[PDB]
Amino acid sequence: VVFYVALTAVLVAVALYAYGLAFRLLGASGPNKKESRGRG
Repeated sequence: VVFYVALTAVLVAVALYAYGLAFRLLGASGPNKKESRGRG
């Protein structure tokens, strides 16, 4: 573990936006209004 310091900075915490469509479980304070897609 590194307490995600690189992910939060050089990847701008993008895991939040991924969870906000790959999981979208809760929405009181975060992204929850999209779902997964594909072409194959």
